Order: sequence, then C-alpha cells, then structure tokens
Amino acid sequence: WLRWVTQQFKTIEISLQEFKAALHSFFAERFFALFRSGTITLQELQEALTSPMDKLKFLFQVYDIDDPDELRTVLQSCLRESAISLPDEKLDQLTLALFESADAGAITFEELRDELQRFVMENLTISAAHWTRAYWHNHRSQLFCLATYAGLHVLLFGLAASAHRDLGASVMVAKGCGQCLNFDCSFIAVLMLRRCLTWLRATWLAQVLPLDQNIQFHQLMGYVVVGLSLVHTVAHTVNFVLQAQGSASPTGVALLLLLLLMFICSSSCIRRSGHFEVFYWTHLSYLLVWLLLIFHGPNFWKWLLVPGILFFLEKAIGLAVSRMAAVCIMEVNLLPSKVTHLLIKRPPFFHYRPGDYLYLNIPTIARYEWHPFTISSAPEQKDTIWLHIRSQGQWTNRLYESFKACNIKCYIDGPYGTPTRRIFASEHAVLIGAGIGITPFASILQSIMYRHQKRKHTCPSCQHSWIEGVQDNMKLHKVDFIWINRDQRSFEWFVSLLTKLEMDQAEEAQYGRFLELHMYMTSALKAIGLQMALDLLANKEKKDSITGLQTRTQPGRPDWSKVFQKVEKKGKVQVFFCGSPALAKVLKGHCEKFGFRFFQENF
Amino acid sequence: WLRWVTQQFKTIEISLQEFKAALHSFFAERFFALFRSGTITLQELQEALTSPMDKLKFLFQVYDIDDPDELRTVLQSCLRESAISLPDEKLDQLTLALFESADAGAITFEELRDELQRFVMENLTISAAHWTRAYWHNHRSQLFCLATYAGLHVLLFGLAASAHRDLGASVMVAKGCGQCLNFDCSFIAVLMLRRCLTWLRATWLAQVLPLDQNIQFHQLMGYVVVGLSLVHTVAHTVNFVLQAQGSASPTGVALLLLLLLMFICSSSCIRRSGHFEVFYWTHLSYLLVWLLLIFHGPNFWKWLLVPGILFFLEKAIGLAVSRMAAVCIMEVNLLPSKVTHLLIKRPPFFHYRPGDYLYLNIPTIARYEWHPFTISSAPEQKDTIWLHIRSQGQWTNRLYESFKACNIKCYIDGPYGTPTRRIFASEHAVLIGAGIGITPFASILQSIMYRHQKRKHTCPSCQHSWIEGVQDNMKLHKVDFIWINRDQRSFEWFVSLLTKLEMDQAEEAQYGRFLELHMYMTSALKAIGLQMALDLLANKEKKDSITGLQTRTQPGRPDWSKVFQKVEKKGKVQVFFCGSPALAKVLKGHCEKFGFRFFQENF
Ligand SMILES: Cc1cc2nc3c(=O)[nH]c(=O)nc-3n(C[C@H](O)[C@H](O)[C@H](O)COP(=O)(O)OP(=O)(O)OC[C@H]3O[C@@H](n4cnc5c(N)ncnc54)[C@H](O)[C@@H]3O)c2cc1C
Ligand SMILES: Cc1cc2nc3c(=O)[nH]c(=O)nc-3n(C[C@H](O)[C@H](O)[C@H](O)COP(=O)(O)OP(=O)(O)OC[C@H]3O[C@@H](n4cnc5c(N)ncnc54)[C@H](O)[C@@H]3O)c2cc1C
Ligand SMILES: NC(=O)c1ccc[n+]([C@@H]2O[C@H](COP(=O)([O-])OP(=O)(O)OC[C@H]3O[C@@H](n4cnc5c(N)ncnc54)[C@H](OP(=O)(O)O)[C@@H]3O)[C@@H](O)[C@H]2O)c1
Ligand SMILES: NC(=O)c1ccc[n+]([C@@H]2O[C@H](COP(=O)([O-])OP(=O)(O)OC[C@H]3O[C@@H](n4cnc5c(N)ncnc54)[C@H](OP(=O)(O)O)[C@@H]3O)[C@@H](O)[C@H]2O)c1
Ligand code: HEB
Ligand code: HEB
Ligand code: HEB
Ligand code: HEB
Ligand SMILES: CCCCCCCCCCCC
Ligand SMILES: CCCCCCCCCCCC
Ligand SMILES: CCCCCCCCCC
Ligand SMILES: CCCCCCCCCC
Ligand SMILES: [Zn+2]
Repeated sequence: WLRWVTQQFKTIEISLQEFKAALHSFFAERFFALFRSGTITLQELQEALTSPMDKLKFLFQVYDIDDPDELRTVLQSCLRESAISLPDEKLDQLTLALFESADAGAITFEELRDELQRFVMENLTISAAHWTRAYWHNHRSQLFCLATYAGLHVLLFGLAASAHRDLGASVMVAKGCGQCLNFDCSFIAVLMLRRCLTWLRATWLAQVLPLDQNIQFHQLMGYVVVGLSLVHTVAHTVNFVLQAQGSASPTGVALLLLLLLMFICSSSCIRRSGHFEVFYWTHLSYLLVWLLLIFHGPNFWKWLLVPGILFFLEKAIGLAVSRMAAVCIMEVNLLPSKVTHLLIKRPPFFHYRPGDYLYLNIPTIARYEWHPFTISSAPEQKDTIWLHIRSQGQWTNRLYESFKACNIKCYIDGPYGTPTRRIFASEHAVLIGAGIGITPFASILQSIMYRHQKRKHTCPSCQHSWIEGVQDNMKLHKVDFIWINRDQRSFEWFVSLLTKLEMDQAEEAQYGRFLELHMYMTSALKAIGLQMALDLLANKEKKDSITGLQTRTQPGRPDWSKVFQKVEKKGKVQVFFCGSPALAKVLKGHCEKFGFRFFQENF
Repeated sequence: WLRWVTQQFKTIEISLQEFKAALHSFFAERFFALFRSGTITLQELQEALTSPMDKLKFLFQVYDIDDPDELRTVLQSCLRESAISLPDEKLDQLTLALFESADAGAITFEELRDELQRFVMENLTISAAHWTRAYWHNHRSQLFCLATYAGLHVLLFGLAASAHRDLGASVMVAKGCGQCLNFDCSFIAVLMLRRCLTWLRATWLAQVLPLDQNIQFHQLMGYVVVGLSLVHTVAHTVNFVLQAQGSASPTGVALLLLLLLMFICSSSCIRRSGHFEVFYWTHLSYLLVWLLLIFHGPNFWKWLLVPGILFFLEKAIGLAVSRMAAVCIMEVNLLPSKVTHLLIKRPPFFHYRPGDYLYLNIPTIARYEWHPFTISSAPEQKDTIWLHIRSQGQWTNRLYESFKACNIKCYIDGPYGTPTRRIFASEHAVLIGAGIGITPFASILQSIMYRHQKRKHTCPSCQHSWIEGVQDNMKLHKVDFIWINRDQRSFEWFVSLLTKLEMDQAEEAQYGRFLELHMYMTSALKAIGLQMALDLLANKEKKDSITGLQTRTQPGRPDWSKVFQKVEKKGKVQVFFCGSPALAKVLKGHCEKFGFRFFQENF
C-alpha cells in the first residue's frame, strides 16, 4: 500500500538519472524533461508509475515538443536501442507514411489514441529496466559428471591412504596423490578422441551424456594433474628432507619439467599469438611424459595399457588415404560480423546427407590443427560444398584477419552426423531453431526446397505443369521454420539464405504454402511506438524493411511456444527442436498433451 | 603317323561300346549300327575319326533309317543329354518347321549339306568324350593361410620343446601340445564372429583374404584341438605311469569329457537329423570348456583374455532392440529344384541398398540358428522384401520339407553388404554373372529397371511422354548382363525374373536398347543338329522355346570372354565381375589392354 509507495520512492542528478534509465538519445532527454523544472520530487514518479488514456496522453505529449520533428524523433528512435540498422534514405518514406496514416494536423491526441487502439494500450510501458544453489541444482539435475570424477578421485586417495597409514604423515599423501595421478594421466587421453566421439555422437549415449564440452573437461583434468603433481612433488621432497636428518628423483624432475612446459606453452596466452606451431610442437611432448612415467611409477603401465592402446589405435586409423583428401578452395568471400564464407570444390566421390559436418585444416593458418565445421550447402549442389564459420575464437579470427588483407590447400575428412532420413520420411516435420549451431538447418531447408522443386514437372510440348506425388525421396507436405535465438548479429548469411528460399517458394504459395518462417528475437523493443512506422511499410512493399522478407520479425518469448502448441496438419505431424534442455523440455511437455510423435531435444 | 593310328586302335561288346560312348538313346543305337554286321574291326573307327562332305554324308545317313522318323529322332534327341526340358506339344510344331525348312522329299543329302552350310561343317564332331602339385600351386598362390597356421603351430611346439628338453621324452611333448592348445582354444573362437566379419567383408581386407570358408577352417581347428588334446592326454598318462614305478587330473578328465561331447554331438550326422536343438545345446558347452581350462592351465587366461573379451563384446552387442526385429511371413511359395521363395512384410523403418543380405531365423525349424540370405527384391518395393533360398544343405532342406506339407515368426537383422552406389554413379557398367551368389544381381537389375522407368515421364494433359535426363540417382545409359555359370538347374526364379525384366524393357528397345542378356551354359550340346530345329522356332514366336525370351541361350566358354573384350560405348564404360579369381583375372587382364576402369573380381 502506502508503504510500498514509500519503498519505491526510497529506491530512487538529471544526467545521472538519464544514464541509469537505460539510455540509448534526444527522446530520453525529452522524456526526462517532461517527467517540471527538474527535481527529485516523488510526485512525478508516482504519476508516471500510475487508465490507458493517461498513458496515451503522456506518450502524445512526449512525442511532440510544442509535427515534422517526429521524423527526426523517428530517426533517433531507430538509431536508439531498437537496433534498427536501416539506411536514412528509407527514413523519409517511412516518416511520410506515418504522417499520412496519423495526421489524416498531426498534433491531435484523440487521433493518436485512435491509431494506438487500431493495433497495446494496456501494455503501457515507457522503460525496460526495473524502474548459486538453484542454478547448481538445475544444471546438475542432468549433468552428474563432475561429482562422479570427484568421487573417483576421493575414493582412490582414500584407498591409497589406507594402504600406507603406518608411514608417518608424509608418504601416505605421496601414495594417494600418486594413484590419483595414474588415474588422471591414464584417462585424460581417453577423453579426447576426435574419431570415436563422432561415432558416439550419433547415439542416445550422446543424447544423455554431454559431449560438446570435452575440451573444457580435458583442460580441467590437465589443471588437476598439474596441481596434484606439484603437491606430490612437495610431499616427496619434504619426506626426503626428513630422511636427510638413483633414478626415481631425476625421472621425477624430468617429468616435472615436462609438465611445467606443457602447462606454460599450452595456456590461452600462447595461442592468442599466432604461434599455433609452437603450441602444437610443445604439446606433442605427451609421449615423452608417458614414456618417463612408465619407468618412474612401479605400476603405471597397468593404467596406461587400455587407454594407451585404444588411443594408439584411434590415431593409427587416420591416414591420408584412409580419410584425408586434397581439396582446393575456389572462392572465399567475407560477410559482415566477422563471418567467413568458403566455396570449396566438391570432390568427385562425396555423397553426404544434409546437416553433416567436416573438419577443415588450412596449412597457412595452422599447420596441424583441426576444427569441425557444418556443411551449409545442399547435397544436391554438384559444383561446390559450402562452409560457414563465425569468428568465435582465435583460429577462426586468424582466418578472418588473414583473408582481410585464392587457391590455398584445404583438407576435408568425410561427412559425419546424425542421419536426416527421419525428417524427409515424415509428415509436416516442423523445425525449431535454437542454440548457436543453426548451420545444418540451412542445409536441410535447401535440400527440402530443391527436392520440392524437382517434382514440379512441366510438359515441354503443351507447357503444362503438373505436380507429382511423393516419390521415394520425402513424404512431407508442409514445413514450418521457427527461429528463437539471441539475435541475428552474425547470421546474416543464414538470414539471406532463408529469405532467398522464402521468396523462391513465395511464388508458389497462392495455391498452397510450403515453407513458413517464424523469426523471433525476444530481446528487441511494446513500449515505444516504433512498430507503427513499420506497420504501413510492411504492406507498402510486401516485405519488411528491416529484412526484405515476407516475415516481419515478430518478437515474443512464450507466445512462440504457445503457437508451437497451436501449430493446420498435413499428416502425422512431428516436432523437432535443437537447443538447451530447458526450452526443449518445455516445448515437449507442452506438446505431449497434443499427442504428437515429437522427438524434442534432438540436438 | 601310323604309330598314332595303332595306339588309337589299341585304345579301343556293342552294348558296352554304347555305354562307354557317353550314352543319353535310339540315335546312339542307330549310330552304333551304322558305325556293318558289328565287329571290333578298326576300319570303321579309322573311317569315323577321319573333308566335311564325308562327315555330312555320314550324318545324313545316321539321321535317316532307310522322313517322319526324324520327328521321333528329334524327340529322342531332345530327351537325350541335351537336357531340353520342353513339352511334347511343341514338338509337332518344331518338327513341322524343320521339315518345311529341310524338304523344300526330306531324304536329299545335298539339301542337308546346303542347310548345314547355311548356318559348323568344319566342327565335324559326333561325340563329346575322348574317343596334385599344379592344383596346389595354383590355389596356394593366393591363399597362403593354412601354411601360416602350420608354421605357428610348429614354432609354438618347438618353443615349448626347447623349454623342457631336460625332462625325459614325455613331458616336453606334453608342454608343446599344451601351448599349441592354448593357441588353438584361444583363437578358434576369434575366427567366428558373425558381426565384425560383415564389417570386414566390405573392405579390401576381405578382397585379399578369403572369408566365406570360415566355417570349414573353424571346424578344422576344432578337429586339430581334439587330436592334440587326445595326444596330450596320452602323453600325460604315460608320464604318470612312469612316475608310478589333486585337481589337475580330475580337471583334465572333465575337459576331456567336454571335448568328446562337443565332438560327438556337433558332427554332421547329428545335424543330419532334425535335432538342431540338441546340437546347439550341446555346443553351448564351450563356456564350460573355457571355465575348466582357466584353472587347469597355469597360463591359459593370458591367451584367453584378448579373444575372450573381444568375443564377449561381439556377443553382448546383440540384443533384441539393438539389431533384431519381429517380421511376419506373408506368403511362401515353393518353386522347382527345391528353391523356396519367401515374401516377408517390409518393416516400417527399413532403408537398404540393393544387393544387401540379411540373416533369417525361423523358430519352428531351428530355435537358435542363423543363416545369411541375400535380398532378391528391389529397394523401391514398399510392400514386401523377398528372399530366395536354394536347398544346398540341411536347414534349407528342412525348410523345404516342412513347407512341402502361413503366418510364422521370422527375425531379420538389418541390411549388410558392399555399397552399390558405384554402379549407378557410372557409365555403361556391365555386370558379369558367375559363381553361385547371383541373387544380388536380380536385386540390382530390378532397381535399375525401376529407376529407368521412373524417368519415363508422360504428360497427362496431351498424352506426351518425354524422357528426362539423369537426376541425382544414376548415371547409366546402358547395362549389359552376361551370365556364365554351371547351369540353370536351380535358378528358375532368377531366369523368370530376368526374362520378365527383359520383355518389360523390350517394348522400349525400338528407339534404344537398355538391357542386354548374354546367357551361357558352356556345358550344353556343335556336334548334333538340334539347334537346327530351334533356328526357325526362335523367329517363329520371337522367343526361344526353351526360355520364352529374346535371348536364345547361346553357349560358348572363351568366345564370351572375347565378346566381353569387344563389348558400343555410352560413356566411361566400366566392367564388374563376381566369381572365382581365375575367370575374373583372365577377364581383367584381357580388359586392361582396352583402358577400361574395370574393378574386376569385385566379389
Ligand atoms: C561438431 C561441431 C561443429 C561446429 N560447426 C560449426 C559451424 O559450422 N559454424 C560455426 O560458426 N561454429 C561451429 N562450431 C562451433 C565453433 O565455432 C567451432 O568448433 C570452431 O572450430 C571453433 O574453433 P576455434 O579455433 O575458434 O576454437 P578456440 O577459439 O580455440 O576455442 C574456444 C571455443 O572453441 C571451442 N573449441 C576449441 N577447440 C575445439 C575442438 N577441437 N573441438 C570442439 N570445440 C572446440 C571451445 O569449446 C570454445 O567454445 C562447431 C562446433 C562443433 C563441436
Ligand atoms: C553371406 C552369404 C549369403 C548367402 N546368400 C545366399 C542366398 O541368398 N541364397 C542362397 O541360395 N545361398 C546363399 N548363401 C549360401 C548358402 O546357401 C547359405 O549360406 C545358407 O544359409 C546355407 O545354410 P545351410 O543350413 O544349408 O548350411 P549347412 O548345410 O549347415 O552347411 C553346409 C554349407 O553351408 C555353409 N554354411 C553353413 N553354416 C554357415 C554359416 N553360418 N555361414 C556361412 N556359411 C555356412 C557351408 O560353408 C557349406 O557350404 C549365402 C552364403 C553367405 C556366406
Ligand atoms: N551443441 C549444442 O547444441 C549446445 C552447446 C552448448 C549450449 N547449448 C545450449 O545453448 C544455450 C546457450 O544459448 P542461449 O541461452 O542463447 O539458448 P538456449 O538456452 O537454448 O535458449 C534460451 C533462450 O531462448 C529464448 N527463448 C525463451 N523462450 C522463448 C520463446 N518462447 N520463444 C523464443 N525464444 C525463446 C530466450 O531469449 P534469446 O533467444 O534472446 O536467447 C533465452 O535466452 C545453453 O543453455 C544450452 O541449452 C547447445
Ligand atoms: N562367395 C563367393 O563368391 C564364392 C565362394 C566360393 C567359390 N567361389 C567361386 O566359385 C567357383 C566354383 O564354381 P564354378 O567352378 O562353377 O565357377 P568359377 O570357378 O567361378 O568359374 C569357372 C566356370 O566358368 C565357366 N566358364 C569358363 N570360361 C567361360 C567363358 N568364356 N564364358 C562363360 N563361362 C565360362 C566354366 O563352365 P561352367 O559355367 O559350366 O561352370 C567353368 O566351369 C570357385 O572356383 C570360386 O572361384 C565363389
Ligand atoms: C597425460 C598426458 C597429457 C597431459 C599431462 C596434458 C596436459 C594438458 N592438456 Fe592435453 N592432450 C593430451 C594429453 C595430455 N594433456 C593428448 C594425448 C592430446 C592429443 C589430442 C587427443 O588425444 O586426441 C591432448 C590435447 C590437448 C588439447 C587440444 C589440442 C588439439 O586439439 O590439437 C588441449 C587444448 C589440451 C590441454 C591441456 C592442458 C592445458 C594441459 C596442461 C594443464 N590438451
Ligand atoms: C607426472 C606426475 C608426477 C610427477 C611430477 C612426479 C614427481 C616426483 N616423483 Fe612421482 N609418481 C607419479 C607421478 C609423478 N611424480 C605417480 C603417478 C606415482 C604413483 C606410482 C605409480 O605411478 O605407479 C608416483 C610415485 C612416486 C614414487 C614411488 C612411490 C611408490 O612407489 O608408492 C617416488 C619415489 C616418486 C618420486 C618423485 C619425486 C621425488 C618427484 C619430484 C621430483 N614418485
Ligand atoms: C575353444 C572352444 C571351442 C571348441 C573346442 C569347439 C569345437 C568344435 N567346434 Fe565350435 N564354436 C565355438 C568354440 C569352440 N568350438 C564357439 C564359441 C562357437 C559360437 C559361434 C561364435 O563364436 O560366433 C562355435 C560355433 C561352432 C559352429 C557353428 C555353430 C553356429 O553357427 O551356431 C560349428 C559348426 C562349430 C564346429 C565345431 C566342432 C565340429 C568342434 C569339435 C571338433 N563350432
Ligand atoms: C582341453 C584340452 C586339454 C585336455 C583334454 C587336457 C587333458 C589333460 N591335462 Fe592338460 N593342459 C591343457 C589342456 C588340456 N589338458 C593346456 C592348454 C595345457 C598348457 C598349460 C596351460 O594351458 O597354461 C595343459 C597342461 C597340463 C598340465 C601342466 C603342464 C604345465 O604346467 O606345463 C597338466 C598337469 C595337465 C594334465 C592333464 C591331464 C592328466 C589330462 C588328461 C586327463 N595338463
Ligand atoms: C564442465 C563440464 C564437464 C562435462 C564432462 C563431460 C564428460 C565427457 C565424457 C566423454 C566420454 C567418452
Ligand atoms: C581350408 C580353407 C582355409 C581358409 C582360412 C580362412 C581364414 C580366415 C581368417 C579370418 C580372420 C578374421
Ligand atoms: C581430487 C580433487 C579433484 C578436484 C576437482 C575440482 C573441479 C572444479 C571444477 C571447477
Ligand atoms: C600342428 C599340426 C597342424 C596340422 C594342420 C593340418 C591341416 C590339414 C588340412 C586338411
Ligand atoms: Zn503436355
């Protein structure tokens, strides 16, 4: 009640207030001025925080200044936090359309209220700001892996401790740290196999067990090896000093030097520099570490055997003939937001399902480094195979920098990935876009469009075109694309491709639509009447000015899930999603009531 | 010279002569009578063995008896060793056609000579009979596997012998036989894995190393295990008797009993009876043999480990969910020559390349027995998947007998086999039929015919049909089928299917032929003018009377290889064969001169 109002007042410097009000900013300054002479009196805040008619009148007063200034105000709003990256040339047309829709003098409060009610008023907002047990429980409810490693470490430490309890306070620590080190130095290698991980990635084992964070888990076990080796060294030295009142010590010293080298020369700072050769050559010293530790520990080979032989087999299966091939880059083009687009020539013998990935390796950038990239070209394209890479690290950033200022060697190794025959062998399989790996969705869309157009048979004689039914390739009659991601900051390639496919199939939607686009932001701006300008623009040119697409990029977080529940039926409809377990689980639980054979969280 | 004639006479009883002359036999008796009063005088043999005019006159005299009898003679010749299984109803038409072609009186020797010269005369023959270092070198020039096993056995026996030479004449034999037995009892199991063998079958390792005889090699090592175990037992007993002047002996006795049981109850005689359950249950005692031999030999577990764990993994990978599935037989039909044809319902999720195989298992016949069968139905058939089985053993014979006098459970386990994308992604890939596994060729032919007809697009509006080009499925323009096998004794299903496909595509050969058939026997009858009757019959009904097909089943062993060399070119022609290494090697060596990318001996 009144106490709540007092607390809100206590929660509350014009420039400081503007800065703290989530600034863009002429509109913000005008609103702050309209919010008297300028003071910290709580009456203005109470009035602002308190029917929709008053809010509409306040908004109308804020928009005006005493109505050509609205065009300048509209331009400022576009350049504001709305992130509307549009040219100023179209601003005149948008302002003219808005003035025509509003004035028909543009100072009429009643006209503004009617225009607002045409589309809202209840959502009277003028700001977006307010003015680790739960997270761990939520994340660990499906991970349950770090605790297992900790339990193994502790049980091994205790088991070695009970075996040397008689020795006094120094050698039992040594033995426990030692046994932990056999375990760690034996299995930190079996973590990383780039070959079998792909084979395991396409199974329910990968569905239940996370895989994509194996780099960070491997680095974490490297760190614990370093720490435990240091404490083991200190314990053995303090034991020797106590005894002070020839191969073991020198071999331990050599192992310590090797681990210190591998820790120093494999940190993030080294690979920040373009000395990938230095990192790889220093990091090839794992063989020397294993060889030294063989005849350093009495029973290290027992631990080393199984993972050692299995990793030796995994590395020995890779030859130039076995998987590798020589591919020459044909054309490379750089797109905005530091995304590089490659056009590698298709080898004569390469049949790949859509959505598969491959590992690229450019000798010029990194001589012996391999990174996975997802194919962004349809399998029906016989000329070139595309690859799309976003600069989210150093090596990709290195490629972008190098190509900033072509026939260079490239090596690709086969297609790998989950089979996509289930999507084509379905009826109205809707695809939901989430996460950062939305590259395979472009391949799937291109393949589906190509197969759809291949059945558009036209008779050359009488110029009659009749559509044949499904023929042994796909069984879909309609596909729905729904994209729910952080932004379109780096996916200009993907936006362009989806827009291209959309108006390529838009010429065929008069008799029946085949592809639907639902593009969401959930972070765009509602609270400011910027969409009023675009309302007329969308029908002015039959395409959104921000995208040049039939879809106008509607935001909305939960209403998208509700529409997914309310998604027309061309057959046994199926729902497929790809993202974090939270959103996928919510969508599945909502979808389970509707009786749909939906394999949600498929990725 | 004259000495050769004397030797030929020495190489030489009218009934006995007829029996030894490769009898069918009225024609044989007439020839023997025509060959005087009947004696062993060498003048008749000298005349017979010695221009084509004399041979033609002799043949004309033999055919006649003093010409309606020729029809009876023709019928006898058809029923003779020619193996012409044709009805007597068509004999009248054939005899009438032959008489019309010959007489126009049918006793004119000059007319017979002219008719023979029309088609021969130089190949004047009236008989087909004459009147292990080389084989081992030829076979072992590519096998080199039994010698390796013998060498391993001998080196192990010698190694154990040198380790116990001090012991007197009895225990060194024991130790050598023992070490040989660890080796044998460890690897006789790693021979047989029905899972990894399929994975290895599709590689060049299977191309160089034979695989299909693993049953017989496994049985041979079982036999040597039995023999060496018996001699080991005798040696240890004679050692103990010498010492005669408690777990080892009883465990050895138990192992001896188990091996004797497994030898007795797994012989051919037991499975000759329909007691497959008895064989399988008695043969499940290998686990007991291994368990007893673990704590019977001091160092048997070292040998047992790797093959034991690997076989345990191979058997543990097989579950009902993992590979197995429930399939109900829809229709079963029995064809002549003891071949059974099955029509099993296609499971909803089953995509298989043509030519793949599967393992059938009928609980009614054998509860826990598995045998591989090759799919004889095109992948484009969505209704049922075929299987063709020839009664070449007991279990198949058991199935034939049981179905001689349906909804029974059947279990299939996936498709396995070499990929066939290379055939479709080629130009004029000619297929050569040899060996006994010609079942996948029917699947390949059906798939190629179906894909060829799927591009025969006809406009419904104006009834105009235009053929489209190759579309992402195959790149062939012409396929040639050449069949060089022992007979058509059991392949009536395959003959019917190829004939069906041929006249299905015969309606499209006027503008361009798509499938060519070259059916050979190399064992049929030349020497007897039976083909004269069929010469008119072939054009009488546009189909051979023996087959009802455009092809008339031409024989000829080496001329087929010459024609394969002289095989028209619709693109980059490729040659594929399947059979024993001899014929395939000859065909490849002949083909290498022509510069054809032929992967001969592909099977
Ligand atoms: C199977 C797979 C396919 C991918 N496909 C694409 C794609 O098509 N387009 C795209 O823009 N991004 C893709 N990524 C994400 C990422 O951009 C790529 O893995 C890229 O190779 C990053 O390399 P980097 O040199 O920048 O890594 P770094 O900058 O050296 O490492 C930092 C980041 O890269 C990851 N990383 C580093 N090394 C590896 C490695 N060996 N394996 C996996 N992750 C590693 C780390 O987890 C971390 O997130 C994919 C990731 C995976 C696992
Ligand atoms: C991969 C493969 C696919 C085959 N496909 C066909 C087909 O489609 N049609 C056809 O008519 N024949 C086929 N055969 C040949 C043979 O007829 C089948 O293997 C059939 O299962 C014979 O079983 P059986 O009970 O008569 O064997 P048995 O009578 O018990 O054994 C005698 C013969 O069968 C073979 N044999 C026995 N057990 C096995 C086994 N477990 N694995 C392999 N061979 C064995 C022996 O080598 C010997 O030649 C195939 C063989 C193989 C290896
Ligand atoms: N290999 C992989 O697939 C992989 C690897 C690592 C992590 N991940 C996933 O990626 C996540 C990190 O990326 P993220 O947080 O951006 O994605 P996310 O966790 O998969 O999804 C959460 C985001 O989805 C959006 N969202 C929520 N409800 C929505 C609705 N009704 N309609 C539309 N969008 C809705 C929200 O806004 P925004 O759209 O603005 O974000 C929210 O931030 C991780 O939590 C994990 O789930 C995947
Ligand atoms: N899994 C397998 O693929 C498998 C397994 C075991 C054995 N095999 C092969 O099968 C063989 C046993 O069967 P097989 O001897 O009947 O076949 P084959 O050895 O493959 O072929 C030999 C036969 O080919 C025929 N032939 C020779 N020259 C010919 C020509 N120019 N044109 C047409 N035919 C010609 C001959 O008469 P016929 O046609 O009257 O025989 C000859 O008997 C083995 O030697 C081995 O090569 C294959
Ligand atoms: C035990 C031994 C060892 C150790 C000690 C280690 C230690 C370590 N680690 Fe290591 N790694 C290893 C073993 C190792 N490691 C190996 C072997 C490899 C290769 C890969 C695979 O395996 O696959 C690696 C790899 C690796 C990587 C990647 C590379 C590539 O990819 O190329 C990384 C990042 C790491 C990290 C690490 C670190 C940071 C450390 C320190 C702390 N590594
Ligand atoms: C690389 C990691 C590492 C390192 C760094 C080290 C370092 C060392 N080290 Fe060592 N160790 C080890 C690893 C190690 N290490 C282990 C793991 C063990 C346990 C045992 C085995 O392994 O077997 C030991 C153990 C050990 C021993 C023994 C114990 C028993 O036996 O129980 C000794 C004497 C030692 C010494 C040493 C020294 C003195 C040093 C410093 C110089 N070393
Ligand atoms: C070392 C142990 C052992 C031994 C002693 C034997 C001995 C023998 N073996 Fe034995 N097996 C065996 C181990 C064996 N095994 C096994 C484990 C099997 C199963 C199969 C597999 O592995 O996969 C058989 C299997 C078997 C078979 C097939 C069956 C089925 O498939 O189901 C046969 C035929 C035999 C034979 C034989 C004989 C005849 C003998 C006597 C001589 N084989
Ligand atoms: C199953 C097959 C078999 C059988 C049948 C047998 C049978 C027998 N066994 Fe014997 N063992 C054996 C297998 C055997 N086993 C072997 C493999 C050996 C070598 C050693 C091990 O294993 O480790 C022996 C060895 C042996 C020994 C020891 C020698 C050494 O240590 O060097 C003895 C004492 C015996 C006894 C015996 C007897 C007395 C008999 C008869 C009863 N074998
Ligand atoms: C910090 C996240 C830890 C995730 C651990 C991943 C474990 C991967 C196991 C791979 C087994 C082959
Ligand atoms: C009598 C013919 C002997 C053939 C030997 C075959 C050997 C098969 C080796 C299989 C290795 C997995
Ligand atoms: C035996 C001690 C293991 C410690 C593991 C701690 C993991 C921390 C992850 C941030
Ligand atoms: C150690 C003795 C091995 C004998 C092998 C003989 C093989 C014969 C194949 C017919
Ligand atoms: Zn037409």
